[PDB]
Amino acid sequence: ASDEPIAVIGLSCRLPKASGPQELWQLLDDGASAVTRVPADRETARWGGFLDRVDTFDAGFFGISPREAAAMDPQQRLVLELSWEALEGAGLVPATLRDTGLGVFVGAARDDYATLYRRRVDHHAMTGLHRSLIANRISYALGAHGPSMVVDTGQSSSLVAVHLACESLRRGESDIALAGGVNLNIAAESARETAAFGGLSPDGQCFTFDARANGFVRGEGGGLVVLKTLRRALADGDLVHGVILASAVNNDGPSDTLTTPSRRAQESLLTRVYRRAGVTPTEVGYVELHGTGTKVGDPIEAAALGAVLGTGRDTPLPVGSIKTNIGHLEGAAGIAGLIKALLQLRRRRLVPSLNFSTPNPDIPLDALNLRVQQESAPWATTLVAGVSSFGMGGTNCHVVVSAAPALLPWVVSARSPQALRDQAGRLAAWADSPAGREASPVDIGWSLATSRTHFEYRAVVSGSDRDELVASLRALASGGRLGLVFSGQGSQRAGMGRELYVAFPVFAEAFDEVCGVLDEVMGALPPGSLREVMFEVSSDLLDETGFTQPALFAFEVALYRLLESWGVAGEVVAGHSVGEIAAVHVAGVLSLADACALVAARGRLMQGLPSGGAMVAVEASEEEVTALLAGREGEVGIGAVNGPRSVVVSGGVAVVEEVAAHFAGLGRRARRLKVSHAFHSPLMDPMLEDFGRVVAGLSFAVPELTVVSGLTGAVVSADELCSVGYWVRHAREAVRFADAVGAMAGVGVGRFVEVGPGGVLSALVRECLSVVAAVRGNRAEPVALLSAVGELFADGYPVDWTAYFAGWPAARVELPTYAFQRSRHWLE
Amino acid sequence: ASDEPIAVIGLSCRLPKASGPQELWQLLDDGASAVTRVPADRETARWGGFLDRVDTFDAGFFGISPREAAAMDPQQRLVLELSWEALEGAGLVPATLRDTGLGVFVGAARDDYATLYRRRVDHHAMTGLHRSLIANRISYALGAHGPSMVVDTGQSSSLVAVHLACESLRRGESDIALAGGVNLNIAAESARETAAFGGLSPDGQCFTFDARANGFVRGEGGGLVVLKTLRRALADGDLVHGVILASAVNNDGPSDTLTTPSRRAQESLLTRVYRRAGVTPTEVGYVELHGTGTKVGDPIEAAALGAVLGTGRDTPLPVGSIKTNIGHLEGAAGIAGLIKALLQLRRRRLVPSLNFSTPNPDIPLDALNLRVQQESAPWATTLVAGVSSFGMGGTNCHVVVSAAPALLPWVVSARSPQALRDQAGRLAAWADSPAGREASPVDIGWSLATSRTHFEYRAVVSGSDRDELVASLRALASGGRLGLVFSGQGSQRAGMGRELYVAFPVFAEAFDEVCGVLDEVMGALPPGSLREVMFEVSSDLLDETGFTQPALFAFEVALYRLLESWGVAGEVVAGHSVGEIAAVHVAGVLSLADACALVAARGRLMQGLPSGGAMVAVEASEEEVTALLAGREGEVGIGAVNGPRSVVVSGGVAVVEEVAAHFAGLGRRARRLKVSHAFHSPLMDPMLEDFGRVVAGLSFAVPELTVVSGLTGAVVSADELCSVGYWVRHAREAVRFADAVGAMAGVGVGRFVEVGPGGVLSALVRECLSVVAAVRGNRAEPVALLSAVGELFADGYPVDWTAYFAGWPAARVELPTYAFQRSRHWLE
Repeated sequence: ASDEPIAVIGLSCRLPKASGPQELWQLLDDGASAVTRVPADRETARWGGFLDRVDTFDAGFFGISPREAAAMDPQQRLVLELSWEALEGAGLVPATLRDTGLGVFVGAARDDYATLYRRRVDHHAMTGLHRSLIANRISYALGAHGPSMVVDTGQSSSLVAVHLACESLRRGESDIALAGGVNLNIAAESARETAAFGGLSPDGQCFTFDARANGFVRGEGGGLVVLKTLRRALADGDLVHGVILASAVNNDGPSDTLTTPSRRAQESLLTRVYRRAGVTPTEVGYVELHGTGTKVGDPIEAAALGAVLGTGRDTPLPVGSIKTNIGHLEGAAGIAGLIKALLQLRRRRLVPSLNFSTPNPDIPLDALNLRVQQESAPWATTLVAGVSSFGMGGTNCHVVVSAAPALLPWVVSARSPQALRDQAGRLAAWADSPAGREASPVDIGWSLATSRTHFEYRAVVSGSDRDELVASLRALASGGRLGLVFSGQGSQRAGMGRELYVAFPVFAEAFDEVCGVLDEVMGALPPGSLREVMFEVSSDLLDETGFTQPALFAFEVALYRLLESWGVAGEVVAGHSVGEIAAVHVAGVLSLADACALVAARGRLMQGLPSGGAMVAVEASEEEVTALLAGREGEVGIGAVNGPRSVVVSGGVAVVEEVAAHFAGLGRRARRLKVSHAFHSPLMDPMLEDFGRVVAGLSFAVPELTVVSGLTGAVVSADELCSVGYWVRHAREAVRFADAVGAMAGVGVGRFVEVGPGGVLSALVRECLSVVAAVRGNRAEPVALLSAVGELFADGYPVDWTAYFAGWPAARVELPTYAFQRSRHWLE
Repeated sequence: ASDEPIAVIGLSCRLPKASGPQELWQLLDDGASAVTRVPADRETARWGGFLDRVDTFDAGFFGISPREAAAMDPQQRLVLELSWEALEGAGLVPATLRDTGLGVFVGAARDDYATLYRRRVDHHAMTGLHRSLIANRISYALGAHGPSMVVDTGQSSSLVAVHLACESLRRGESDIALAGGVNLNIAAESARETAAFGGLSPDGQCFTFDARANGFVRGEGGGLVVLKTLRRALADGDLVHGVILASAVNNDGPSDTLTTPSRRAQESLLTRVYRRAGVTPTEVGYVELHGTGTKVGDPIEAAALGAVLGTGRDTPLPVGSIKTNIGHLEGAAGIAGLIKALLQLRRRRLVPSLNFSTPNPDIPLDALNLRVQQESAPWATTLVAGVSSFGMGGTNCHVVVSAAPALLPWVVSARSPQALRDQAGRLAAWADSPAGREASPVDIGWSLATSRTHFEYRAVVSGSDRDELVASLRALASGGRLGLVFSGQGSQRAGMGRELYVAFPVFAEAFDEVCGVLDEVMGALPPGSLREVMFEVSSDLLDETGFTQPALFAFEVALYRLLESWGVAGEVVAGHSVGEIAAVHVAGVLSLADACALVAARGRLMQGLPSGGAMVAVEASEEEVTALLAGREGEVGIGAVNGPRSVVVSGGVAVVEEVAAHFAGLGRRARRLKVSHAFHSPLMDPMLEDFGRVVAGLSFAVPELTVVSGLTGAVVSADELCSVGYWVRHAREAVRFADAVGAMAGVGVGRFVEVGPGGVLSALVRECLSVVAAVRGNRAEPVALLSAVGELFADGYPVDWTAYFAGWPAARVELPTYAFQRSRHWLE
């Protein structure tokens, strides 16, 4: 190939009875005609290919007032919609193209709306009726800096637009390009001008190469193609719908009449563009004709293909013309013909050219070695197609296109609750649709995660198969700094992490590393596999603190590593009791070794204390509980200040029963806690000095995150945090959690996540004040976690869904485009 | 320079009070404003730059009916006129561009005429009101095959058109390009649309960079530039008006408003285009601004030039804006700005930007290092200029242009007598105009000869200086096969060829070669310099036949060589008597040597016969003169049958006097001839056998032309012509000239030229039947010859005027363009 071959990496279209590429394929393949009588709500030649309507547009989506929309050429409105759908089809998040060198090249040859406006003024009319802004408005909305132009070569406009885009890319003038065109038939005045010229079929059909050939039927619509160099496309890993090998445009020069096509100039166009691509008559599998069904122009076009691609070829060359389905879109005829060729190439199947029974007797199909495609066959030999588009004033263009070289979240977003619903519904319908079933739920989720703008109204549906996800969608259609609070003793439960281990590799890997180290530590000095204890439902070994502490630590670090791989990075950490060890380790204060030595030792040295220890949860202020226990310091103290009217009293089972009795006796909530010992009381004084010696043998570094102390109730700095005195005091004195929450809020935490099992700490954070428990109870752990990271994402946290799918080998696949909230905008 | 630098090899423009490049220079240099109130014959913002009119066009010139012209956008009409004037300005004969790859690229952003037509239908409206044909109609009229497109980028359209043309040329897509644009303000409806947007100055002036800046005043017009690669231009030897080093177009991307310009995107456009050209802030001598005189847009444009070309520069950068003279041409603003820059570059002088007194207080001219040109200075240091053009919808374009690296005939032609007059007058006025006086009469003639279509109504004016030629013009404003007949004895006159020898080198050179050989031949066997005898007025030596024959031969061959160098190539030749020797020699039958031996011998061998010989011209039929002389064969015969009632009787002076007496006695014309002897009579029998021996020693080849015999009266073939018998018989028997003329006509001669002095033979050709005597009498030989080759050219002979000027070192120079016969064409 002479010059950089160019990649079609996406496309959009509104055409008669074909609102998008999928519908277009349906129509062509079914051999269906979208030509109808003029709809009654249009004005009046009594036949045409019309859009279901041209009056509706989501002005708000594109930051346009209802008055500006009303003054705006529906062509300008449609090409905005097509621009957005072209980029989404290609998988490019349009915000990533802001301030880049994206080119916009549009064929537009008709200003009907300007005709209506002027046959009957505010500041809006200038921009709304000026043709230049069919391209310029796309460029302004995407903030693109590439060249932005409208080209008028009559009925060849939209393919010349593609050419200028290919050349722009080849020269490095633009790095990506939107190219195509638009033609909306909305004024009678333009219908009468083409009628009086004599060119319209009285039957309202393009009898392309058929002998009934007597003129064209009008059509309306628009198309765009997303263009990158083939090089840049492959490199960036883009879906390649086909590749433009060569484009050319010439003019008839000295035609018989100004408006007669010249066989000579067509041959010259064809000889050049194919030679430039290096494609012999035999390598071309199909040609998408101009084929308007005119008496003069059909034979001349047949002739020209017969001279250049007829001679030098065994089999006849299949030809056809989308004008037989949707009519002559004029300015946007060429991009119509190209988008068909592209669908044929991706599907690897041909489709009928309608209105063909008896060949034109001025077109020897046998001699010229052309047969008209009349059947929806498959396409034999890669595959290569030519597209022709000719303007009445002589300027001809041809393009040569080749074929290309456990629990899942689906994320959906929109600019509006009503859009989010419509968005959710459109994905559900498509997921169940055949075309949606040629894509895996894995590929779909990854594509939703990486290839779609995250608009300000967002939902995550979860599910294990297509049916569960679709059902979740149908149901849907009906910040600050991120703070982590690490769960302590009480938050533990039999099974802890089994469901997460089977589900997420990243949890499993880290849970192995943490258990491997702990099995060695506890194997040496036991209170030998921590994993078996944790994952077994038939075991109460966890309620014993020499297992409880290491278990909470193992679950919490594995969980934190899973959250971290999802881009849920804590900026501030705190922990209730043993919670603090996980918090401190993931803040990088202790190596895994030292962390495991520390938590195991703590667990064991406390385990080997006698019974006679108890704790009770009490609905009472710190001030009340100080008054009640003052003088009993040696037997009992405050174990935790968890809320402003929530403290845990800890010590002698005797004196703890008494305190439970008192507060119950005052008609207050008093819940006896299931613990082996009186944690954070004088009963811990025996193991302290032994604990001090273990922490003395550990290396404490400065943390990578802000740590808030459960001892201090405040941001704790490294000099204090990296001392032996701190950790012994931590083991002994009251967990000032409620104060820790205030200190976190004080420092700018706006979102709180409980890292650990259940929601004990999440409740206490609610009491003190966006709070989410990473793994709430009475549901599968994967469910309750995805649910939790789902709220974070909806609340506005930038969860990295891309990195949820590094596990699977997920591939980008095409999706439904944005569900525009269209409303009527028009003159009066 | 990065890519092929591009040569501006010509240009045209209609602008307010500037009907062409010369008038435009007048206006800018005089610091004059063409802004006026809306002319009364237009409709209604009450201010603008308007053309004297938009309603007049030479439809016939371009093969368009008055009804098609009436349906045609004046924009389509004006760009046709500009296309033709652009090519003529460049010196290209438009017929030479037929079937070539000439590109047409036009900025057009307004369809006013389509607005008028539709606010009030035949087949003509479609093509007449469709914008595409602003370009396509140029392509159809010139029969060009290059890409042909209209581009709409709003107020940057016409400069983007230039860009796309430069890129087209660089890629080899086109080999020459017409680029520019057009904007005609003819509907009130478009005036109201821009008015309501708020952008128009209430004073009707662009106060460009001045503090009165309050909006733009509208303008109308069009411009084109002729573009070749610099390589191809120099090679083909084309007038180079300037060279585009680099062009660029980008878009604002995310501007404040859709219609706010971005300083950023302007800087990026400027940094790129100059870097691509390699031109530092200091090498740019002048910048032609967009400079619309808007409050928002002036500072932003100033700013952008100050960042890229301000910093890195000693002297302030001169800026200006043609919008201060003619208003904002919008679509055609850019080609207006470029054509100014080009004139500044060729003239090597700057011109004022009008409407500047007090700098805008948002434009620090000192800081940005920009001064506004307010004076018509000269341009110091080659010279390099930038042009900016910005569209309201963001698409900006900039172009970097550098300065370039005795008797005469003036030929004039037109499609009409009335055009030929108008054409002749326009060249006269221009010849006397200062601009015409910077070109020599030599350069002018050569340019008229080589750089202008030869239309079907043609005149040649002759003269020795500018005054004589201009006078000839003012006076003007108030075929078949070509046959040559070579003069014989009688046609000779004292001075023969002196006037032609001094005038035309090609005559002189050949007359030397022929005289050199003859001086040797006659020097040996004299009857010694033939030139002295011929050129002397005080000599009757020529009336003696040993000089008469060689003299006629010398003059005739020199003359034939002069005619031949002018592309006046005989296809058929005949000669009266000695005439035949010249005819036969130039037909290549005899070498110069053998021809000179033959004619000298003939002259001498006849000279040495006695007196007693006479000839008389007689008004009588051959039949009458046969009856009168029958029986007197030995004393007298017919010397010539010259017409049907014109014979020459030859023999004894006695019997010749008798015959003169008889016919005079019958009241008939009888003119006694001045000859030494009775040529073509029995008195020649003595020298015959001696003549036969001379011709026997000569080499006769087959002729390169058809020869018709004065002996035979018929086409003579080589076997007869290349025999000794023929030439002796030729010396003896009657010159059957009248029959020779019939045989020439019979074989398809439609134009007859007497090669020799006077018009004796031309009269006899008139008698027998387009007849012209190459050198008629009683006038300077150069005059009577140029006069003669003038008629041939006017009658339709393809005289090679180019080859009249090989003598001088003539250079192509710019000329007035075609004097269009404009008439009113409009709707009702």
